[PDB]
Amino acid sequence: MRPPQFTKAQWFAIQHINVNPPRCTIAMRVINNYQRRCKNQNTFLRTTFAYTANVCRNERIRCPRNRTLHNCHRSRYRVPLLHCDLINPGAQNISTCRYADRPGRRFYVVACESRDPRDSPRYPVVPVHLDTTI
Repeated sequence: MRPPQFTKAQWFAIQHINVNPPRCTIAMRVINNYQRRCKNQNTFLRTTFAYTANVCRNERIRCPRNRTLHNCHRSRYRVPLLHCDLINPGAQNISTCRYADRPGRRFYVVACESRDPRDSPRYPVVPVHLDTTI
């Protein structure tokens, strides 16, 4: 579940925004420590939040993966990224989940919303969900 101290956009940033993420097995602990579950798959975009908020102004499209949402936007550029796959579902403890690291450089797709009152006023619209990379 999203930790209450984070807006949707801030949780998106924890999960998907890191210019210099550690190795997946380490990088995933911060995310996983909150939900008491190891996320099966996750992607860190190696850019900063302002660039992803910019994507929100591109053409509004149906989310290609999570097709219940209508507020997605595709990036116009490739970004470097680090993708993480859970290797050992059934790990006895969160700290023992291990991930395979898959670096890449791709376009991405985000769903956006008007910002939470707790979000920076720099971003009237914010990304709240990483839909997919390609």
